[PDB]
Amino acid sequence: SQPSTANGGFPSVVVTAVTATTSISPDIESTWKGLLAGESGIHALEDEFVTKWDLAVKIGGHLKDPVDSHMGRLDMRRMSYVQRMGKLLGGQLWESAGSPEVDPDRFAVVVGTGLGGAERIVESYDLMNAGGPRKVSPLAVQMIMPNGAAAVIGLQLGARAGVMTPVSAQSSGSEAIAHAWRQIVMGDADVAVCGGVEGPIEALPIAAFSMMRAMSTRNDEPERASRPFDKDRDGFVFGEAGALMLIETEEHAKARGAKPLARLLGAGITSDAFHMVAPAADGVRAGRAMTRSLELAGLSPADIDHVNAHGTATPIGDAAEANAIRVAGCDQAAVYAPKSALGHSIGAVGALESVLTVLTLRDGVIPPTLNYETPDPEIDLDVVAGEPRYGDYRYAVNNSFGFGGHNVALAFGRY
Amino acid sequence: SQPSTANGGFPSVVVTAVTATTSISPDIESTWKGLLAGESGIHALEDEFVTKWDLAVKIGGHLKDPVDSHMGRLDMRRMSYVQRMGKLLGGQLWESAGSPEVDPDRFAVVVGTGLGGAERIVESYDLMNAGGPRKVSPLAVQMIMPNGAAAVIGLQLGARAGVMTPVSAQSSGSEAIAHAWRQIVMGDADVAVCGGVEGPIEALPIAAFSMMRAMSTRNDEPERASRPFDKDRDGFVFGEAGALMLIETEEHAKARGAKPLARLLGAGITSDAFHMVAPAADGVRAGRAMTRSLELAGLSPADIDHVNAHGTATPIGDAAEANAIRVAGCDQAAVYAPKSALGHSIGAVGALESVLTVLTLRDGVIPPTLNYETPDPEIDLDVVAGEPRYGDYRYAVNNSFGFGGHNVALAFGRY
Ligand SMILES: C=C/C(C)=C/[C@@]1(C)SC(=O)C(C)=C1O
Ligand SMILES: C=C/C(C)=C/[C@@]1(C)SC(=O)C(C)=C1O
Ligand code: NA
Ligand code: NA
Repeated sequence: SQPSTANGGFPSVVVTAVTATTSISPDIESTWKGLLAGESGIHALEDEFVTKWDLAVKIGGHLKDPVDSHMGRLDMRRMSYVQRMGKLLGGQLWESAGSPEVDPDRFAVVVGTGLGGAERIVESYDLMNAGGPRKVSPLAVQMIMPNGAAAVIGLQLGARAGVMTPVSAQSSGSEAIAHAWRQIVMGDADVAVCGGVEGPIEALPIAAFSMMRAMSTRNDEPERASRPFDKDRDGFVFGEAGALMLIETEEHAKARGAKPLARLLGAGITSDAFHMVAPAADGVRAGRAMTRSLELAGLSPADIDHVNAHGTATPIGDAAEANAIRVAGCDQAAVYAPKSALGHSIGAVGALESVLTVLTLRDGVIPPTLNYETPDPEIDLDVVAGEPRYGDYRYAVNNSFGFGGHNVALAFGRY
Repeated sequence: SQPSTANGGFPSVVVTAVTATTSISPDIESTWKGLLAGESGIHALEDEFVTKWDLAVKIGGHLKDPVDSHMGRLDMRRMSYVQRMGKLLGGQLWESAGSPEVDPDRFAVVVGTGLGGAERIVESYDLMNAGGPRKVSPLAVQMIMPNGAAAVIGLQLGARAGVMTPVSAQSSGSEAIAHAWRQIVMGDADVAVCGGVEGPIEALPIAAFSMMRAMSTRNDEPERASRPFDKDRDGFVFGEAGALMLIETEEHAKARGAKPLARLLGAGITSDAFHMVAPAADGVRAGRAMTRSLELAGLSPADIDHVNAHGTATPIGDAAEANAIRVAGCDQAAVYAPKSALGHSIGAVGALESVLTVLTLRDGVIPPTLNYETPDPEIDLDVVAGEPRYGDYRYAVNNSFGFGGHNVALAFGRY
């Protein structure tokens, strides 16, 4: 008979530390309290930047605390932005975990991003066009390579049981946590730092996503712009983030006196084969990723008390996801869509929302989905709105999807 | 007991089709005959950018048959180069496999690459700089994203059991195969297209890698520049390539009448935590990735008849790998270093070399390692040289390594 977490085929895996930098706060516990108070991280983009390009999109959430304010002259010259974010969060995470001494040979790193050190691609291009190949830095390739951020974290923390970077566009941060779990349950590590990092709001990324019509243009009320599952939604809002969690076998946590925040029970990864930038409208393959996470966790759909939705606020996006949740037997769960308050951090967002899912399970509370005012009859979901929803949440699925047709679901459990 | 392939704990997985494009030939079987004939793919760079840029490196192997001679206006417009390569190889592989009707819900794609459609990053940057945000194509994000090539193949072939892109620099192509094996043995798929694709030789990649002093500058004699394990090696040579293989459960292959070319028995992924762009001299973590693939295969070091070496021809890289092979107890195996003839295709290379490992087992022969004229006194390996070696190769390990400190070993068996 097939292994599951419930039957003990797989070892039990626990979340023991979380860290995240957001548009609300650099401290995850403060982001969480803010969220519960109904605060938004979204603001007006300031301004001559927007004028310089007359961008259609004039709103987004920058990190409350900029990464580079913790970065010295050397690191600014020698790392890409995602590498600086990764190093910053990795050490904060390790601190929060009590700086444990782990066996490096059983310690893995899995961190996704959407792109990597792309700014260094354009910088190096400009440098060579102007002064030739001798103007390109010896450090360019290590800064540009998309595995750069995971590699800096593995080097910083001493991980010798594998350093991996799955790229799946907007599902990359969840997919990293899926693979870290796989790597533990398969026996290749006992402990893993996992999550996602992403670059900051910039003009060429706004222009690229804007030109697809994917983004909100409700510029007059920035906090009201990201409206997942709401009838008047008009696309996603950028909101900067990066987020990492520490996961380990329950045995490993026990031996060092770490108190678990949640259980990571299982993970499902499927694909649509439908379109490169539109999700399958039927939500069938997306719902099967949820189902697969349950099969591995040893749960039934009826066991799911909460779904932390990808919910980007695009018209077709939220609709396909509503169909996915119905397909999964999960449409009676309380649904939260965090992008309403924190916006979209692309490669980091899945990791961020995984942390949020953990805090929901830990605290028995789901924050309100902001801007949810006019129910959409094609979205027949129990969307948490108005005030937080308190409850004895025992099991939860965090969904993430990505351009390319990527579907990731993570089954978490209260500890 | 933990599962292995040998004890029936993991389902049996076979390789049923292979495809590759190479500096020697567009056809893998032709490339193979070429290698056995002692042919090199490496030539003088004739791109007028060499003098346009006065590059320190003036050698490499372009693909014998350029990808874009198979591409029409439409494909030229909507795909980045690695996407065009993937579509090309994807269709070729499927046709070679006899265009099987498989279950799309049990069919996965795992294709690695080093960077993605980075030429559309610089294109879009230039466009926006010259004409504003509206000069950025609606297609740019999906072309740029490093998961683009895997997604194109998944959409092309109809894969709905997951589409993944592991990025680990020069080991990406091997890691992709490792993860596709994991997806089948964990029960998520019964069949998978896997491998790696990479961009062509261009001025900016030469500049970046040549500023690391990583590349050979033996410009007078292109075919003699790539010298893995040789005392006179002075770095690596670019040789373009892309390569995919079809793997499926032995049961799935039997059902459709597909004759296996080899068995894929096990995969090991570890990390050095030593340096971003240099391997740990001790070869200890690299050796452990070999050992791990053996554990999972159910093999011992004595069973390993052949090692397909990453063998870049850098001074410190070959030295580190020779330590790794010894650590793994595999130093009595017959060693091939294919980059001697085919050069380095970065994100595609581990997949190409996994294909060549499969063929070694199929045909019971290892091609000669070119340029091996003065064995490095400090490296004592049985490097195959001079003429191909006909031998009873039962089992083989393919090694790949990547900037970031990534170690991937694939354990293959004769069918
Ligand atoms: C295959 C296409 C998919 C998953 C598209 C989604 C819904 S995922 C995402 O973050 C955005 C912006 C979308 O549009
Ligand atoms: C951690 C660094 C490693 C593995 C570096 C290697 C050996 S891998 C590779 O492809 C090349 C060109 C190198 O120099
Ligand atoms: Na989510
Ligand atoms: Na190899």
